[PDB]
Amino acid sequence: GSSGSSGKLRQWLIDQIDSGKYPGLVWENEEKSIFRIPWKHAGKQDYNREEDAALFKAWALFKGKFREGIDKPDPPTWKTRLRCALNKSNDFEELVERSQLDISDPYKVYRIVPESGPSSG
Repeated sequence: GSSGSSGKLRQWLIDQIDSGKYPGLVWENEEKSIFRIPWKHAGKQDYNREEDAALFKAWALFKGKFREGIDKPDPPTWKTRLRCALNKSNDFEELVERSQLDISDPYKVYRIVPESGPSSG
């Protein structure tokens, strides 16, 4: 809020969804507990990367320090970094059950598991 003293994904990410700045990223519910992330794969080079890494870029720049313009950017690092954290986060649940990657617009659903929440069930 005031200053990014302690960086983190749990909140950071949530902030991105609530803000609704990036497309696809929307809260399936009002409680802002469950959301959906757009999972696509172009591969092309001429295609626009900025957008593809619109959210990923922020993640890194936020957590670490990426030199924009001087240091050569690498989507792999960003995607891998986040993609990995998403799963690494034990406070996150896999809603793949509802996830739809076989439709017009593919996306992966996830549930933010709290601390005082029932691990099992």
